[PDB]
Amino acid sequence: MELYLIRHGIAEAQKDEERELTQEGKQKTEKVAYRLVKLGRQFDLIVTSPLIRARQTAEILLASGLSCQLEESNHLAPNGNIFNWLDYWLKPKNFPENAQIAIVGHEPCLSNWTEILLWGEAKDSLVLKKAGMIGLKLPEIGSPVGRSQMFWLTPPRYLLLEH
Amino acid sequence: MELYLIRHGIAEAQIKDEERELTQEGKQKTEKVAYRLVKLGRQFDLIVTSPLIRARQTAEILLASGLSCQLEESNHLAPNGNIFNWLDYWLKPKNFPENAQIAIVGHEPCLSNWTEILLWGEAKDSLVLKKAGMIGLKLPEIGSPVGRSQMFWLTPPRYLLL
Ligand SMILES: [Cl-]
Ligand SMILES: [Cl-]
Repeated sequence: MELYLIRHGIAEAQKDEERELTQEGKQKTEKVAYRLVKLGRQFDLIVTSPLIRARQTAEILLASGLSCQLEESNHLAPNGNIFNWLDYWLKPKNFPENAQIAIVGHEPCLSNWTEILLWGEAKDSLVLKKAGMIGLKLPEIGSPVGRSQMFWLTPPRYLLLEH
Repeated sequence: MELYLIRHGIAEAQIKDEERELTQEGKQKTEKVAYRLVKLGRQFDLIVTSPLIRARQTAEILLASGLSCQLEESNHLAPNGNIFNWLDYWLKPKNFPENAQIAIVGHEPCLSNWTEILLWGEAKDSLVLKKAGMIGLKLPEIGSPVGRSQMFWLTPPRYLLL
């Protein structure tokens, strides 16, 4: 199956859990969603961290038509952990091989979860910008830990018509 | 500095496989990518390619697109080269500025594994790099880049289109 990891868009400065997306944050995120739809991308489901920042990013993705289903999961919060998400969320879901799922979260959570899925442990070697995305292919059978593959990693700027 | 690893474009199917050249669609696709890279304001101080025809033809298309003015080639980028010799006898010597942006045109799994070595210190075979696909890395201006670099971009040709 395909897992897409999207970092929330630019939010206001300084609880931080309530910081909302700023004007440029919404604009940039909208541009990303538009380009994705233009490319013909779609997600069966979008799962988001409960923090406002993420939820608002997820809403923009939905409004663009990228998906029609939304779910919030505490696993995606800054204090969540991939192992519980894998065993108590992903595995039970029993998604088909052709599934395309997007998760909207935070750093360094997303990059680390990615390194764990690719390498087997966090390494902090990936640069994931706000409204940026990572595309991974996870195995159907067995744990995806250290057995996944990355086919996409991009910041918002490289999704624009010119830069 | 920044490192841009580009796998060669589509070539003929399996004479000597080292002489296999790009296909009509391979040249086209690569041109689209090059032109796209231009619009994305991408500039390369130098384009270093593998001696094999597949790579060189892909590197020439990138050079022609105006992506760069210099085109050099090293055997280290050949299917049988090793990252460590390339780093000591090519990269280190060049002594590029911390603001340099170099493009490398090579083959798989060399490019993907070299990236993994630079990011994690060892190859893992976890990255998918398509032909004419590209990977963007950031190397620290201090110390060895082995297991100390950062990746900020990885995309296949299809996601580069509008
Ligand atoms: Cl960006
Ligand atoms: Cl492609």
